Parts: sequence; C-alpha cells; structure tokens
Amino acid sequence: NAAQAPVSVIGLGLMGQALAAAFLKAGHPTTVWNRTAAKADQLVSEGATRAGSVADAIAASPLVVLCVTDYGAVRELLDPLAGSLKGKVVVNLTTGTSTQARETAEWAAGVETTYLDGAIMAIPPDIATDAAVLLYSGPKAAFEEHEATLRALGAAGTTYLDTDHGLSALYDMSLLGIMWGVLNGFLQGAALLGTAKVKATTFAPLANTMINVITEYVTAYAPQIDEGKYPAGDATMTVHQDAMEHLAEESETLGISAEMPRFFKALADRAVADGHADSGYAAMIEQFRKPS
Amino acid sequence: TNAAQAPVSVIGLGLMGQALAAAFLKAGHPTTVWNRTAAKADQLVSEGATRAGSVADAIAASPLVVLCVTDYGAVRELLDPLAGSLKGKVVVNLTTGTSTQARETAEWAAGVETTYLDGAIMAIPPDIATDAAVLLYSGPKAAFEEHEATLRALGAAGTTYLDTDHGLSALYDMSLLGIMWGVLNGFLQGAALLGTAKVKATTFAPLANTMINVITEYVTAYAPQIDEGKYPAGDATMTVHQDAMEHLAEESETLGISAEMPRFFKALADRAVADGHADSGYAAMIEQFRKPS
Ligand SMILES: NC(=O)c1ccc[n+]([C@@H]2O[C@H](COP(=O)([O-])OP(=O)(O)OC[C@H]3O[C@@H](n4cnc5c(N)ncnc54)[C@H](OP(=O)(O)O)[C@@H]3O)[C@@H](O)[C@H]2O)c1
Ligand SMILES: NC(=O)c1ccc[n+]([C@@H]2O[C@H](COP(=O)([O-])OP(=O)(O)OC[C@H]3O[C@@H](n4cnc5c(N)ncnc54)[C@H](OP(=O)(O)O)[C@@H]3O)[C@@H](O)[C@H]2O)c1
Repeated sequence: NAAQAPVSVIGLGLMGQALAAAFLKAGHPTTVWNRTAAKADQLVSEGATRAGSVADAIAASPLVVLCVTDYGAVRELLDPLAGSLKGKVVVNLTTGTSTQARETAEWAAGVETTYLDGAIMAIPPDIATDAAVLLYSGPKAAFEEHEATLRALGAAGTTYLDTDHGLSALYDMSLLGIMWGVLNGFLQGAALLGTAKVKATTFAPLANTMINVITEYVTAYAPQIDEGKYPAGDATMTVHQDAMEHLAEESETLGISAEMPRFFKALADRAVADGHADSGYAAMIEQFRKPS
Repeated sequence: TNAAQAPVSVIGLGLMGQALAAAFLKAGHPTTVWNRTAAKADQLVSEGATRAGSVADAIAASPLVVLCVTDYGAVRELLDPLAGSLKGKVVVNLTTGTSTQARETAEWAAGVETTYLDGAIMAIPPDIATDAAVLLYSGPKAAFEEHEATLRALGAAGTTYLDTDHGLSALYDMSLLGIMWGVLNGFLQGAALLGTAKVKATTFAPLANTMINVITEYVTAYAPQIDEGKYPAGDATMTVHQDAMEHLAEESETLGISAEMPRFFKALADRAVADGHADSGYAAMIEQFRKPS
C-alpha cells in the first residue's frame, strides 16, 4: 500500500510539482522541498508535508526523487549530504547526459546509496495519465522494490531499461528524434495541403491513421537492421527515391518548402550509390551510422 | 448477397492491379479483368475471374471500372478511343500521378459525360484487403457513395473519401509519404544511436512504437493551432525543443554516427526562434514549412 510507501520530492519546478501531485493523489505520504519556498504552497494545501531542509526531506522517506534543472544542481544539493543517504533509494529524474548519469551513479555507490537514473518523456499535465512515458536505468532490484510507487507517475509508461544508468539519456534523445521526424512530416503535409485549402484539422486524423500503419513497418524493419540483410519486399530504394522526387518537385511548384524532401532524397541517393537500389528502406541504417 | 449483384472490371494487372482484382473476387464480386500482357490474368482467371478479350469488353462487362496502370499516359492511351462507350459508367482511376493529371483527366471525363473518381493507394499489394490498407478517393461524392461498399473490398477500414477536387488524391499521397519517411528516419537515427551501446533494433522497436502512439496526440493538439495561427507554448517552448535538438546532435557526433538530420532539424528550429517564436509551441514551425527555399 501507498500509505506505507513514503516518498520525498526534491525540486518543485513545473515538472517536480506534477510529480509530487501524482504521488500525493495516489495516497503516498509525500514530503516536498524546493529552494524557492512558495512553489510548495499549492501542494502543502493539498496534503503534502513541507520539509525544513534538503536533509530533512531525505531523512523523511526511503525513496527520494529529484527533479531539478541539471546535474550541476543535483550535485550542489547532494554532495554535502553524503552521510545522510545511506540505505536510501535515489531516483534522479533530472534530464542530463549519459556520462552525467554514469558518474553520478558511481559517486552514489561510493557513499553506499542506491541510485536509479530516469528520464521523463512527457509534459507536466500528462504525468499520471496513459500518455506518460518514464524511463529508468540502474539496479533492477531497486526498480522492482519501488515499481508500484513509481507507477503513480504514469502506470502504463513506466519502463525499466537496463543496468547502464546512461541508457536513460540515450533512449530520451532517440525518442525525441522520432518525435521531431513525425511532427516535421505532419507539418510538411499540412503546408502542402494548405495550398489546396485543406485544413490541418481535417488532415490530422488521416495523418494519425497512417502513422499507426507505419509502426508495423518499424517492427518489420528492426530484425533486418540487426541481421544486416535488407530485402526489398514491398518497395526498393529506387521506388522510395522516385516518390521523394515527386514530393520535392510538387513542393517547389506549389510555393512551399522543399528542404526536407530534398534532404531525404539526398540520403536515399547515397544508399543507391552504395549499391542498395534494389534493397528495402532498412538499408538506410548504414547512412545514419556514417559520421559527420 | 450484395457483392454478387455488383460487378467490377479491373484494367491493369501488375503487382498492385492483381491484388485489387484478387480482393474484389474473394469478396464475391463478379470480377472481369484485362491486361495488355494477357498471361498475367491466368492466375486470376483460374480462380474464377472472367477474362475480358478487350478493353471494350471489360467496360461493357461492369458498371464500375477500376484502372491501375503505370501512369496517366497509359490511362489516356486506353480510354481516349472509348469516349462514347463510357456514358453511365463510373471510372475509378487508382493509377498514381500528379495533381494536374488528375484534374485534366477529370475534365476529359466530363467532356465525354462519364463519372470519374481519382484515387491513390497508400498500401503495398499484400496489405490490400487488410485493416492496414489506406485508399484515397476524390471527385463526385455521389459516385463514391454508390460504390462505397464495393470499394471497401480493397481495405474495409481505410477506404477514405476526400473531396470534390480530383487533384487532392495526389497531394494527400505525397503528404502521407512525407510522414512515412519522417517516422522511419526518426527510428533509424535512434537505432544507430542505441547501437553504439549494443542495444538491438528489436529491443528498441516496441518502445519506439509506444512513443509514436503518444506523438499522434501531439499532432491532434497542434492541428487547430496551425489553422488558427496562434501557437501557445503550453507544454514545451521552441527554446526547449532547440536545446534538446542541440544535445541530440552533439551526442550523435561524439558517438560516431550521423548528425546531419538532427542538425537539419535544429536549423529549422533556429529560424523559428529568429522569427520571434522562442516562447511559442512547435506548431509555430508551420511557418518554416510554408517558406519557399
Ligand atoms: N517541463 C517539462 O515538460 C519536462 C519534461 C521532461 C523533462 N523535464 C526535466 O525535468 C527537470 C526539471 O524541469 P522543470 O520543468 O521543473 O524546470 P523548472 O520549472 O525551471 O524548475 C527547475 C527546478 O530546479 C530547481 N533548481 C535549479 N537550480 C537549483 C540549485 N542550484 N539548487 C536547488 N534547486 C535548483 C529550481 O528551484 P527554484 O524553484 O528555487 O528556482 C526548480 O525546483 C529538467 O532537467 C527538465 O529537463 C522537464
Ligand atoms: N506496387 C505498389 O506497392 C504500389 C503502391 C501504391 C501505388 N502503386 C501504383 O499502382 C500503379 C501500378 O503499379 P504496379 O505496382 O501494379 O506496377 P507494375 O507491376 O509495373 O504494372 C504496371 C501495369 O500497367 C500496365 N501498363 C503500363 N503501360 C500500359 C499501356 N500503355 N497500356 C496498357 N497497360 C499498360 C502494365 O501492363 P503489362 O503487364 O502488359 O506491362 C501493368 O498491368 C502505379 O501507378 C503505382 O505507382 C503501386
């Protein structure tokens, strides 16, 4: 039970406030602390306990969640309190780099404390909804002990990765790259359809229907990438390349941007040059691996 | 019982045409077929399709006539000579082409008093007649409604009417392919990045798909902002997007993979910031996609 699983939240910015709110509404006794005291007021009025100091906030709970600007801020808060951390589980949902995650984990074992490094794939209003994804890396046992508590932040999207703490930051970037790819795809299409007086609101649901179809292509292409074998099946790179041609041309003609379609065409042109005219789109992995 | 009463002819039996005729046949339509190279019809004829001897026979055989050939040059070559023969027929042209070709062909069709729908197929042949198939139609609404049930044999869930401008089918086609490449390139970027830490693409795939599903909700929220020209930050400012694109690009260069796409994405964001949209949400990016380059 949640009443038997206390948790402290250190950092009550926009995201930290929503995490504390989620812990509280799921029935955890929730201790909070922020450098700027007034950011706790709304949460205190709703039943959270205001800690007197960072030390108190750590002592209050066996599970300690951090969510501040950067890992500089994290070290500033925790360095002085090494002794205070023994036997606690620290869950750091601050966004940072791979190396920061790994170095912080190293420092934590050094002072005998358990450390998970997380990454939040969500905006504050989506915390505690099925739309929330939250990634955790580090010791599996500590994740299992606190799984039920952590699921208060997003029951469906709470996801353990592996032991390397640095995976959380890598998966974060990788998923954001997908987000920008999807959204830029949609925006290109809205601009094109806009020249024929089609509204983006009219286009959205059909765009989403298509995005859902494409997830099946992701699933089919994945083993091809791992095996290094790129059978055309469906459609050759030559067919993709020709279709990219038409998108670029019709974009230049109708008076909108053609930069992305031309950039996409260039990548395909390189795969053709490397011998993959008759291979399928999975062969494009080779272009994304080539430096600069 | 309905399909037995709804004949359809298919003109063009290439890889895609064969799958369309197969779908019509297995849904119980009496299906007449014709191909220039006559032997490509054998498999379908053996399964119960009628071999039309000529294009004219194929047109006489059915009230609904579907074409699916290489290009609109091929389409005109086949149909021009048969103007008079087409009165009272519905011609459904699922050949891929440009906007202008659709509109010119529709003009020719009214000229010879026939009904003409211009379609585009967003599917591979094996996906025809599955819930994965999307098929787009533009032109007269009444003709689409009359034959909707029959057409749904090609993909019951994804058979979609757009509007009266015949040219819309080709525009929507391109727009959706752009989305496909954006999704797939996003996935490939991520697989290459995770591959440096010995994470397999198959381990990454399910999480990538979970995330793609979440992103559909962002598309839905951004769409009205685009139509209204008002781009409230809500969630995440362009400054936040810009910084995160920075980190993706840097970590990519460091780990020895391509950083061209992340840098290209950053460039577009840099221009939105320069135009004053630091505190706007991602919908403000529509302005960059509308600028001629
Ligand atoms: N907002 C989102 O949608 C979102 C999504 C995913 C991930 N994240 C990540 O979550 C983390 C927090 O984001 P946010 O949205 O809450 O940012 P924010 O609203 O700007 O708040 C930042 C928090 O860090 C604290 N802080 C900064 N420097 C500090 C220091 N030296 N000592 C003590 N406290 C310090 C702030 O204290 P004061 O309140 O005293 O200034 C505040 O509690 C970031 O790493 C962010 O990238 C955010
Ligand atoms: N394959 C796909 O995944 C796919 C997906 C979406 C859209 N499409 C579109 O579907 C259309 C057909 O593609 P496909 O994949 O079926 O191509 P295909 O396998 O190359 O077949 C082309 C068809 O067009 C016929 N043809 C070409 N010129 C002709 C002419 N002058 N007179 C009579 N017939 C002619 C061919 O007859 P012969 O057999 O006698 O050559 C054949 O039946 C294309 O516009 C394509 O872009 C295909």
